[PDB]
Amino acid sequence: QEKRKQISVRGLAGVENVTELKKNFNRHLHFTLVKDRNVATPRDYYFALAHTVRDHLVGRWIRTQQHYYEKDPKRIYYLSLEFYMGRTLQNTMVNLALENACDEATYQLGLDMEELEEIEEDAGLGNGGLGRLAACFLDSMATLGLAAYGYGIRYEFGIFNQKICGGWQMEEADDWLRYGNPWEKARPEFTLPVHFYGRVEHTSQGAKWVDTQVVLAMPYDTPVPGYRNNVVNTMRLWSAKAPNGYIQAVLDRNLAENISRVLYPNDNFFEGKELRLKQEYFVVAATLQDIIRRFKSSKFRTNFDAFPDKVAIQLNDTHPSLAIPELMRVLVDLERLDWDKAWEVTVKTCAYTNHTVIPEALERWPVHLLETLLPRHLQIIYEINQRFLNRVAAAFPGDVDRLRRMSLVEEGAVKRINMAHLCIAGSHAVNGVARIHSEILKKTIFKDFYELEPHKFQNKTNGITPRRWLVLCNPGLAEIIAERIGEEYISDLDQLRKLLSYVDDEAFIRDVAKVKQENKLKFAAYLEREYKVHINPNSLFDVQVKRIHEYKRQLLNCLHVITLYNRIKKEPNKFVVPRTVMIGGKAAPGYHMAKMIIKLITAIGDVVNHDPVVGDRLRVIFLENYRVSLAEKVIPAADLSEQISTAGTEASGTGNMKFMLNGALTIGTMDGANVEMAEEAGEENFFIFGMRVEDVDRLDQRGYNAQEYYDRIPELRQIIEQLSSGFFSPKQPDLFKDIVNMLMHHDRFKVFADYEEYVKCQERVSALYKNPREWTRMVIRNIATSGKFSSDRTIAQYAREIWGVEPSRQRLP
Amino acid sequence: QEKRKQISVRGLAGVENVTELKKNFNRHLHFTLVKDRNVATPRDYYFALAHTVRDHLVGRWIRTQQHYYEKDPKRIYYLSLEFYMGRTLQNTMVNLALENACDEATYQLGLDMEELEEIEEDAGLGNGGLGRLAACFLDSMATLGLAAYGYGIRYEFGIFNQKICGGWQMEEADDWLRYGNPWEKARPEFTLPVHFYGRVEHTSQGAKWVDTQVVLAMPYDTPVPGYRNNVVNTMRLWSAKAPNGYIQAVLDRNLAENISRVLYPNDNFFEGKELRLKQEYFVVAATLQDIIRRFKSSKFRTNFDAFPDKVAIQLNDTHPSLAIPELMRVLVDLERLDWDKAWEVTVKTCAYTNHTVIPEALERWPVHLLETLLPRHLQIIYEINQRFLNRVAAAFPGDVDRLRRMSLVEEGAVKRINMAHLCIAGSHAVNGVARIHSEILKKTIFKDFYELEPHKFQNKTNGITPRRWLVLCNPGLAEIIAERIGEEYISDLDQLRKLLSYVDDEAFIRDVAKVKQENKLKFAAYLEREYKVHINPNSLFDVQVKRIHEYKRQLLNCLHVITLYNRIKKEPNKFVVPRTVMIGGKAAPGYHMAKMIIKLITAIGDVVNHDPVVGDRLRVIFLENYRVSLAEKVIPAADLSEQISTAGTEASGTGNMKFMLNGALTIGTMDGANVEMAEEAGEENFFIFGMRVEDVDRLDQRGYNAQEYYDRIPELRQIIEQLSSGFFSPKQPDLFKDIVNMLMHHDRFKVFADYEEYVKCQERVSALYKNPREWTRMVIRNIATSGKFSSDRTIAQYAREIWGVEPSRQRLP
Ligand SMILES: O=C1NC(=O)[C@@]2(N1)O[C@H](CO)[C@@H](O)[C@H](O)[C@H]2O
Ligand SMILES: O=C1NC(=O)[C@@]2(N1)O[C@H](CO)[C@@H](O)[C@H](O)[C@H]2O
Repeated sequence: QEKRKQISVRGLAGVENVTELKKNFNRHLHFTLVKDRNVATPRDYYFALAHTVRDHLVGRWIRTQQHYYEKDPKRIYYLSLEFYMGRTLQNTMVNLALENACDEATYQLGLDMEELEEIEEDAGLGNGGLGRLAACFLDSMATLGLAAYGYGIRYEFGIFNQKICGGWQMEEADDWLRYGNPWEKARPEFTLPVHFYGRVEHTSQGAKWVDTQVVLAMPYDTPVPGYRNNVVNTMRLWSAKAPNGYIQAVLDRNLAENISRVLYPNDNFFEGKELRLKQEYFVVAATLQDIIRRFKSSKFRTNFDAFPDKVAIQLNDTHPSLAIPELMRVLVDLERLDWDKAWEVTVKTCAYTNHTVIPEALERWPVHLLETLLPRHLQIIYEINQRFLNRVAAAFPGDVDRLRRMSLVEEGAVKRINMAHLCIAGSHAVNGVARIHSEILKKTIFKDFYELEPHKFQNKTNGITPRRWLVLCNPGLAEIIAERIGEEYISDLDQLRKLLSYVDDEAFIRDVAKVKQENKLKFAAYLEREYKVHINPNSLFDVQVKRIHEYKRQLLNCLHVITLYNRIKKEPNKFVVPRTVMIGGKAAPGYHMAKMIIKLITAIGDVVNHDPVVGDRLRVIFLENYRVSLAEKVIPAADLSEQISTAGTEASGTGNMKFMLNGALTIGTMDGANVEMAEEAGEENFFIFGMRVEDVDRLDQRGYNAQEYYDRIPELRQIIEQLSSGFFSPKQPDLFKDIVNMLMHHDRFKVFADYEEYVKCQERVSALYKNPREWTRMVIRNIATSGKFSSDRTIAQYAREIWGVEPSRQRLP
Repeated sequence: QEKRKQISVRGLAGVENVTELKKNFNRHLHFTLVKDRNVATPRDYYFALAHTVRDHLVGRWIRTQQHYYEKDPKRIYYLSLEFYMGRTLQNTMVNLALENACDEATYQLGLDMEELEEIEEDAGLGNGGLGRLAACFLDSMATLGLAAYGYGIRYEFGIFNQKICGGWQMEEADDWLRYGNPWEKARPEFTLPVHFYGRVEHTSQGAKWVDTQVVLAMPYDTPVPGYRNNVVNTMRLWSAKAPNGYIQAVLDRNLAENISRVLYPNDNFFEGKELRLKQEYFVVAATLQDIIRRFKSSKFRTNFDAFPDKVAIQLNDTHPSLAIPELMRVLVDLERLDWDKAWEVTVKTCAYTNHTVIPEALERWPVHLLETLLPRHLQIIYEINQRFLNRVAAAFPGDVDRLRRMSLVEEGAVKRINMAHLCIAGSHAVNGVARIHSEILKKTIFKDFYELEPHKFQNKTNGITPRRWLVLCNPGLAEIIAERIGEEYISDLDQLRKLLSYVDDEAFIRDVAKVKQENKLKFAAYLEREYKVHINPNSLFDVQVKRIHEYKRQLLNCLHVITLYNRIKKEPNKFVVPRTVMIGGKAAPGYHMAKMIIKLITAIGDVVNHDPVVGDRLRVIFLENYRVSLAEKVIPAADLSEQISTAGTEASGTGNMKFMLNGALTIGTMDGANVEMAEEAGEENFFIFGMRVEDVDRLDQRGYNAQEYYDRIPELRQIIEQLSSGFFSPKQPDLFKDIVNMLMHHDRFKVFADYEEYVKCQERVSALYKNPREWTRMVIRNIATSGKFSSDRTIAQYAREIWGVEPSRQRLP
């Protein structure tokens, strides 16, 4: 209670507030939960607290939304098929300044608030970085006072819960709604219809989309609180409902209700299932009906010319790209605008954000599927394509191959629509998510488009919210910073640059170190308690946590780990800096190599963790079920952050920024936002290694030959021979033959090309770690220059450079 | 507001209570609903009222349940696959004495409480009489202070909503949960597992049921308030949940969740679907786990001998009959009791109520299905059968045909288990639901069983609650009665016999008549408003409302209606008492003849209602979507109650009692509880006609020949010739050929045999109706002798004669 008390960033425990909070906790326990103190469990107490905390959002939510309707500012509609929100109780209390008051109120009731917070399920409606970016963006938009609306789908099952059984991943449905969600509000009264299939009738009123099947879209609205500004915006997620022999017809309502059943668990990989396309159109269609209704009730041919002055649609990836043709369908077929005026409006309303580089991560839907499911949309896409290729032909006359490359329609045995090209043609702005990625979009990936319309192309380096990713998850660090520079940095993170004044301050050096040690102790206690794994608290915590994907190269980290193990065995008496290497992350079901990688991590640990010569000098653990609530516990405890993707493959990364803000040093390639992070802190304060993008390209030009590296590096050959001969799988000697085959003959990500410099860089890490004072001084140089990586900076640049609206920190009454 | 005010039976509007109710309405509107007075609709105001009213049930619910756990009285478990509860807001306010206070509170807020009550959806978890009996029984059990628990299944879809399209029934899913159910409380924490399929392993610990598939049973608990006694019991309904490639496995969770999806819409007809058997075992299995847990936490080999002293299981029909073998399975396989002691306990715990006569309404499950789905239960049933047939053989030595007739196992191409015989063997009491039906169970249907164990056989004449079926639905009548004899009759209905003192009281005669006229005006306004049908308010309202079934003979009512029409056309100048004949009721989907009957009613109206000679002297309407909330509006408005089943087919009826309590006179056969109703009022005050059961049997003995009636009755022949030649279906002349064929050659219910006496009796009705004073005096003789038909009388006799517990009207603090 004592540290919680002491933490001034957690606010005040005013005596009347504490009294009111207690009263309301007991009121909810009785009237809402219908429980009594003799039978109540810790889960019942968590719900009573959550309902109490929620009541504090209500007046601000109704007043904020009423303010927008009165004032009529331009509205921002952020459309996304993922929102990885995490848990909400602590975030709500931080943003409303209720944390110490609730801590005191619950303490007076005989309860431990932190134990109650652990009952909450993450809302895990996203796969990883992109879903988590959308959640940091809704927080930043509310903190910056924008009239912003996140729109998505309410999946009944989010990303699966990962169990590890016999060292392998197993997927279990994440039934996050089992005990209810006290944060959302069902809005059945605002249910709207969404159409599928059918056919187009061309008459004298234009086209008519008829004979469709209807699925209803019921919205659930969740409040999104800004940081101490009394703004509460809304996330509206749509849930699928069947329209309004006999038994079997009732049971068959499940087919339409299956649209919102489960998140597709792919990360940087397009799976073209019809059910996903349905999910996409379902979000787009219901969402554009709200946009159009709100526009018509706003101010006021008069109306649609001003539509782009009052609406921005922000497409998160191409997942909601059908908003481009759906808006044209509504404006032309239903509102009766002429095509040209409708297209003018559509392009000024929409903007697209791209988050990938790999060709197989782009959405390319078969024309036959679009024809069957959304026949009027395919007509509209072909017309969009003919007018855009007419502009290409007039700008670059006679360049026939440019027409083929830029077309929305891709040739082949199955013709497809390239949804990225559709977004570029229909948006006034296109952006990537880190300077290197935005630049490669202009130079290579979409170079023809950039040449046609260079003003469309922008950069918006990603960021993370310093509320969840510093005040909530690492209050100790938040408090020692506040002790020196006040609290303003929480909503103005560039003020962390003031911490460079303390690089030679003995107390500050002391306290940064003390906070990291406390977080390592809290993490080790969580691991012993919840998963019964024991880790050495006096070891360097070396952490690689992110989805499992060949491009992120968890395998390169495996090679390093086995190198440390083999070096210890060769020279057992030689001192080495003790390490706890932790790797965690989910594999898409169906991505075989990623599943084998998880099994290799566990298998390495099975040998390494039981070798008496190694003892506690080296431990390798796989962290099960990596997810936002676990990132909040392990990132603050980390010493080394592994950001080792092959140069050119991580479009930005965001876990890299989380670690930098939480006092870890980074070992990484010049990839994604790592380049900007190293620029901000100074490259001498980062452990950059390996090929740069120019090097990777040179290797591709002459041909990547993994055998050359195997032949020239004895230590590498040793590990490959261990893997192949069954040293890490004695009961099934050929278990890892597929990983070896890939590494030796088909590695698109050049794991062996960075092995030598990776292992050398790791040694430099270890050498600095032996000097605690200078390790900590380099940490202070990182925390103090992490300010650019606030999502408030990123959202302020979307507002000013894309949406045309000015962000504000002015408090609402 | 004025009559509402004046109605003293509606309680007091205390000034502080009105103030508190208003405060709490606004609090719920803001914090619970997240609405504000500018956007709030009548639906939002209904929910704010419902949440306010619900808060008044909470303390009594927690205190009542705590009282049982402390005091440890014998607990009554009433198991039923149907609970036709209807709407709850008004019932809750009546039982808690909040009706005038809420009426005043809402009136001060500018709202009309009666309009808000109309927003509520009936909870229509039952088909008709049997489901509605279970709901009147839960009310009576709470009013009599019993520690009773109703246990059922929470169907997502209850009985379908009936639309009439082109004069035919159409079924629509009744999505009663769309806007939520504010009355229930989800209890996910108390979810339990239910097993299916698998196989039995016989070991040295006895049998072991292994390799099963699990479906979870999540309970939802709904409060059940007694009448002004502060008792609030619980209805617990179980909801199916799946246990704890990849996408398809998540979607396939729907298969297990389909167990609680929809009510089978059959009335007096067994459909042997596997999914229904699953529904049955799901209720039984989860329910017996609660019973056993509660017993073990109660008092205290010691334990199970006292099990029948602390538990009663009441089986509503054979639908939960699997409780007999499930209890033996739990006691023998899991608790390790020996078979004999377990059977002793099981028979003293269980009791069965039978509600049907027709052979096809009895449950007979294929042994192959039971073998596949519930292999240990089939083993147990065969053992139960062998020991029971050993008792039969020792009691009646050498009677081999008795063994075949009484066996639980029925022979044939498909062998089946007769669930009624299983209940009789495993229960200490068996009862029918009206004296004539209980007697036929002993004399014919289960005569061998009665001869073996005569002490098991009982009678429990059905009843209805006078709360919903008099105070709620007909406050005007409730008030004129209270004016004379106080309010005690509401929970002691035999006090209505005091009203026989007023058969010659001019004011009372005047006011009974005035109340009926007001109800007819309210009903006619509802019909004009909601369905846009116009009825003549100065006509005799002749009402037949009940499920559509050949045995209930809506067709006999059709023949009468056409007879009136044909008699008018023959002698147009002759005065006749104007009538509005209304028939309503649902047909099971799939029951062809019942669907054709609905179409014949509409078709008759299509001719009759547009004939200028008839004008407003005769109108015939089909009332769409007959359901508990509609019965509460039309029964109080009725003048004549049609209860015309063939003698011997309606086991009791309950709509007959509703009409008697609400001031209608009855035209009926000596069938079911009609016989007891006529006994109570005096046969001179009832319009009894037709064959008695002895007559029906004599006709069966010589052979029913419908042609004889056609040949001897000119007026009947005329109608049959109209039907056959297309007079009621000119565009499709042969439309009713199937109804004619059945009537003429395959009528199991002898419609033509009662035609002549039915039409004569109807004329006697009409003659009395021409003398308003003497019609009303005969109504007073009916209302005043309706007291035996209170469900409190019926439940007091179950408590004393079957459950061994004493009912009480003592108030809880
Ligand atoms: O498909 C993707 N999943 C991601 O996490 C991703 N693209 O988007 C993120 C948010 O822009 C990026 O930071 C990450 O580099 C990229 O892989
Ligand atoms: O299967 C049935 N449905 C009914 O309504 C029924 N049996 O049960 C009721 C309740 O006991 C009876 O009143 C009714 O006569 C009988 O048909």
